[PDB]
Amino acid sequence: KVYNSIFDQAYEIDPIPYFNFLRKHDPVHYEESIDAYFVSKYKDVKYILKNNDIFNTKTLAKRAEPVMKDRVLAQMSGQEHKSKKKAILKGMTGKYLENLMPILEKRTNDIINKHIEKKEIDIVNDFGKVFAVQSSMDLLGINLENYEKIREWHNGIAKFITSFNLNDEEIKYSLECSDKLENYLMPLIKDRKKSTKDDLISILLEYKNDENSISDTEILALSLNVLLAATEPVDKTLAYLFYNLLKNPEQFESVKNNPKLIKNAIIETLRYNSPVQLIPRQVSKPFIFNNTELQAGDTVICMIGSANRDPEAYSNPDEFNIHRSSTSHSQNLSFGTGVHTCVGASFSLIQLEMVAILLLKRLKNIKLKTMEITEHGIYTRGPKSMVISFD
Ligand code: HEM
Ligand SMILES: OB(O)c1cccnc1
Repeated sequence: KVYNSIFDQAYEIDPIPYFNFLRKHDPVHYEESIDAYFVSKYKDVKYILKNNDIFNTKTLAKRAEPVMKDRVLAQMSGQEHKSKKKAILKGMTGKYLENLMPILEKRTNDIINKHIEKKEIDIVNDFGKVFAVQSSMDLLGINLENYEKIREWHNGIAKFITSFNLNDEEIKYSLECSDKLENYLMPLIKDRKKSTKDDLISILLEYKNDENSISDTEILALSLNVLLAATEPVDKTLAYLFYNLLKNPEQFESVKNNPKLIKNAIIETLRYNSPVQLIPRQVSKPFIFNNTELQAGDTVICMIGSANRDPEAYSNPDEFNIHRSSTSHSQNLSFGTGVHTCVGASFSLIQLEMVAILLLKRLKNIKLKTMEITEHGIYTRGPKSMVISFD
């Protein structure tokens, strides 16, 4: 009946033509291979995410608990979700943020110093993948001894969450990584207990819910939740930001002339090349969009990239333009919206600005070497490589 499918080979290569087709001709599009409906329009994605009662987060456990061990923040609700989300935010705000940012500057400059004499650096593989995990470990309070293994294990677990129809051999690997990371972090939670340091794991340890703490297995799951979430989108967004700016030399010069424009450049990057592309929800009762009927138990999948390029929300939506301002403009859905909006949104914007400013400061006369990127992933999406040269 329908011949355009999310799982066509062409979609992962370039999904933009699919975004346009779906929004125009099938805004709630069924994919029988995973028995879910893909939602492409800004208005319907926002509606879904803003109504936690009709579209709930119970679709996560199946795609999480296997590798997470215990409950994840997204599966919580009520006063529990609010208070535990507030606890996590504490680890990237206030005094914790004042202490962390100088350390993230050290991580950034240490990486830069490793590549400066080669006169070129891969924003994805040389900087992004390394900085992202190290920053997430500093946020949690994990010493950087084993950042290599932590990277490997993180990849294996993320693969289980960001993939559809994994084969049995790929599943057992993701779990092995899940077991290894647990074996590593569990004794570290016990020590952070003996002598509490000023990090996120210590926050989770001292958290009181009616004078009742959370079991160490819940701390492990929440710590893993932060580790996976905070790492994945960093290398992607940094690569997209410098690539889009260098593909628009005039806007690159505007950022160099007004450093304050970098925040807007990051926001436009997140809209244009959304690193988190899909958000699933479970339908809790009969419902209808346009004339597509959904039943209790069905699965909807919000297409963040498509929504952020909806011409009903943005004028010239498929063009990168850091000068957007205010329907010709709307709030993008890169961090989601509603109850489960990204707890790390403010930190991410601050973290990403600090990194971009330092790269612009220390790498002079930046030139693009990767003239054409190849992007991979449909759940989380980024460039394979993004190499720049400098003096
Ligand atoms: C560019 C960076 C990031 C992007 C684009 C991003 C994107 C998102 C999105 C779209 C959601 C909504 C998920 C949903 O509704 O199911 C979300 C939620 C979440 N993100 Fe992020 N995120 C980023 C960085 C971070 C960081 C740095 C952290 C932690 C340090 C983090 C932790 C979380 C958590 C815990 C949630 C769940 C919130 C809840 O359920 O209440 N994210 N993120
Ligand atoms: O819900 B997610 O897939 C997610 C991924 C990366 C960062 N934050 C959230």
